[PDB]
Amino acid sequence: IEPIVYLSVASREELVPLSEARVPVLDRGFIFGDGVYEVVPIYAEGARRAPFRIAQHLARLARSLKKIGIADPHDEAGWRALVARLVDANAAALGDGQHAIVYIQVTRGVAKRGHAFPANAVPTVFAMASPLALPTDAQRAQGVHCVTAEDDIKSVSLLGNVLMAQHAAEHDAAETIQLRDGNVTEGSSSNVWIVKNGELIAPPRRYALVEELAEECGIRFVAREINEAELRAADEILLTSATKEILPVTRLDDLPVQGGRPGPVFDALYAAYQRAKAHEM
Amino acid sequence: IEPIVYLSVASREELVPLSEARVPVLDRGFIFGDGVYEVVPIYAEGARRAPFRIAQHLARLARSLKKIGIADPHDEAGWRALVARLVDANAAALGDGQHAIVYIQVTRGVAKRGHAFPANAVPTVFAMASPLALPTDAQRAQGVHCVTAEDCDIKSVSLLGNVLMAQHAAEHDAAETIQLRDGNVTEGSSSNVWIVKNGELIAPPRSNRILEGIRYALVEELAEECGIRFVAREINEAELRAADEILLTSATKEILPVTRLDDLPVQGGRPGPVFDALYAAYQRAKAHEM
Ligand SMILES: [Ca+2]
Repeated sequence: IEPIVYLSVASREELVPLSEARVPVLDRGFIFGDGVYEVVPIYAEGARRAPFRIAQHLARLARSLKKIGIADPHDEAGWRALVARLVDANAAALGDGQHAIVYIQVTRGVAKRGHAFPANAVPTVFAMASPLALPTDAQRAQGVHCVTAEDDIKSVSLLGNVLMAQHAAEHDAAETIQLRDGNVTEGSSSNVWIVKNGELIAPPRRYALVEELAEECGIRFVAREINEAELRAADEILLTSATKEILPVTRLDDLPVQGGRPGPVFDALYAAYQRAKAHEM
Repeated sequence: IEPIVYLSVASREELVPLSEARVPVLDRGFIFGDGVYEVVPIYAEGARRAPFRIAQHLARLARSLKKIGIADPHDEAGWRALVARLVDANAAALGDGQHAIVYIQVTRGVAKRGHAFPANAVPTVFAMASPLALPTDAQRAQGVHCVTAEDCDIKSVSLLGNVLMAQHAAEHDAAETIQLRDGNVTEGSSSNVWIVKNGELIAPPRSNRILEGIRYALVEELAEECGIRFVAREINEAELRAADEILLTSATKEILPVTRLDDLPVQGGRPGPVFDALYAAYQRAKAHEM
């Protein structure tokens, strides 16, 4: 019934029901958005559950922590055990055959409000395991609609992304593709790619699953600025994230992308994605 | 002894001791930095306490909420009342003559994690009243030291960038980091930056004149009372380093003179006449409201 979550505040840890998990009001994640997050997908085959790419996800988490000066509270083994206990404790909540997504957040901790790093704060850690519903077959068959709007760490200072996500909802679209000074940046909660003349293109920059899949398929990858015209004239437009896997974008601001049908680089990357998941299960 | 704070979560409200105030983990303030804040100075004449420019602080709070679509949980009177209950509840823990600063934070509330606005979340309100030590008579005589670094108009709690810049100042033994983007002055990590050049007061431009008037209202008022011309105009890095005076303002600092910059003196190293006048004007604004 109720989700069970993990919370560590002032070095005290507990797995508790969601309705009992609360953090002190002076936690810097709440006061300042001063924290980082990472996600790990957990794919289910009956009662067999297996994290996908947990090493690479945890390595990006350690990097985000260091980039903002926050003491990493666990080594890799400690993080994996924290994830395994959390997933175990939600076995009933989730149920057999149910994929999950694990969300991990670490903030600089609790102290008197002052912008600079406090001398003696201990990091807060929050994690939870939620049901994951992947995009449907129909969605992959039809593709998704994106809109555009004016726009290197996974921080929780996310107001910008919240606003662009709301913008996409208000426009009946799956995602807002952002443009800064005429060039593509990213989605509100996804990475954006285009295909042109058989070449996979992303904006200029490691966690790099999509590049690894492109390398596997023998698809050439270039990292360069993608301007608004090149976006609108793409052969294909793609979204990627832990929860979306890869989705084809077939409408962009009410105009069709190319023929308005998912293309072959999408197909190739999607199949290579699923083989990497089979490999791990 | 211990500060007493206001917390409203899922339509339940309380005044509780700081150490008893906790928010749900799925609050979007904690998960997404999805909220706004506003601070109100409370000045003390003995046991007498008075909020400074409460109407203007509360108008900015309301704008901040409207700007990012959070339903404002109070009209102005509701907010006024909330600030009074809170200050009154901390009278004893503050003590006589002790100035305070009220911090109000409003987030979009608690819900299942998803980026877009949740249908049923109700905004969370947190407020506290903390002792305020104004910059000393010394600090005003010596002036303060800023550094520069490489660097829009929402007062949000997505403040990681500001945190990093504040820490950069601390690491270089400086009171503030003055940010530059494209070679032009933006702002401090938690303060607004001004320069004086040939007796004219200059502030960086904002996105449009409306936002400039909201942001600069108090200093614009002080400058007018002093007969000091003010303009909102780009300050390039060389203009910043050649300034006659450099100034910081915020709710906690009031106005301060910057007399050193990246370890070099600002002119003589002495606070200057436009600072003196504005500071005096600031103090007459306080006295008047008190
Ligand atoms: Ca199928």
